[PDB]
Amino acid sequence: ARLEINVLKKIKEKFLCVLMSDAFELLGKNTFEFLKENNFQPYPLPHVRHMAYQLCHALRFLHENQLTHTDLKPENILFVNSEFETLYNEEKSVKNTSIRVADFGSATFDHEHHTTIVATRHYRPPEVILELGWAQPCDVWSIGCILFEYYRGFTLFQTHENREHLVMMEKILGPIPSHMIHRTRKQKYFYKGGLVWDENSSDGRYVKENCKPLKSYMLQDSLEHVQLFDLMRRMLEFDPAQRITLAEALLHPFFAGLTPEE
Repeated sequence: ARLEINVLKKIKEKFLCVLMSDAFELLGKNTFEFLKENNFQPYPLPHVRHMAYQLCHALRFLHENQLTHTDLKPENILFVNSEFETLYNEEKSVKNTSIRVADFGSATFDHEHHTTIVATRHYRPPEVILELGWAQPCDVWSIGCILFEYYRGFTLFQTHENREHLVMMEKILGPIPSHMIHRTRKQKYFYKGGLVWDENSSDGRYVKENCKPLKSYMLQDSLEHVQLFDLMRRMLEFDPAQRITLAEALLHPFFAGLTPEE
C-alpha cells in the first residue's frame, strides 16, 4: 500500500514537508518528544508563533492542491534540528524552531474515497465524530488543538470516547450548533438537543474539574496572547463551513510578532 509514495511524488512536483529522496532525510526530535523530554512545559509564545506560521503555510499548500493530511498531531511535526539551550529559572528551549510536516500515509485527495473516521482521536474534529463528512477543514481543527498543546504543554481533548469528547468540546468552546445536531445520524448522543451525559461519572468528574472555557487557558494578558486565542478559537469553530481556512489564518494579526527571518 505505497499509494503513499504516489502522494509524495505528486507533492514533490508542486514545501515544508518531509518528502522522498527515493525513506528520506533524518531530522531532529518531533514536537511531542521535545515536550515529553521537557516535562510537558509549554513552548514559549514566539516559538509557538513561528511553528504556527510554518504549519499554516505547509498545509495551505496541500489544501490548495486538492489534498487533506488527516493525521496532523505533534508527533508528525518534526524540528529540523531539535538541539536545545537549557536555561534555569530548568526549562529547555529549541535552538532552531523551524519544522517540517511528516507522514502523508493518510493524505486524501478531493476526488478519492473518504473514510468515515480519520485523524487521531485528540485531533479529530466534530464533523468526523458526528459523521457530517470532512475535507480540508479537518486539518485546521487539528492545527488548533496542536497550537493549544504547544502553548499549554498538555492535550486540549485528553479523551478516549466520542461522547466525552463532544462534552469536552461544549465545555471548552460552547454548545454545538443546533443545525449540526439536526444533521447528524449519531442521535444516540443527544436528547432534545442536549448531550446525554452523567456528570457524576468518573469521566464526568474529570471534565468538571479539568475542562473550562478556552479563554481561561490564557497564561498572560498581553495582546499577542489574546490574538493567539482569537486565532485558536477560529480554528476550533464547530462548523467546518464556517471554520477559518489556512489562507485566512495567515492574514491574522497574531503573525505581526514574527521576525522577518521567521
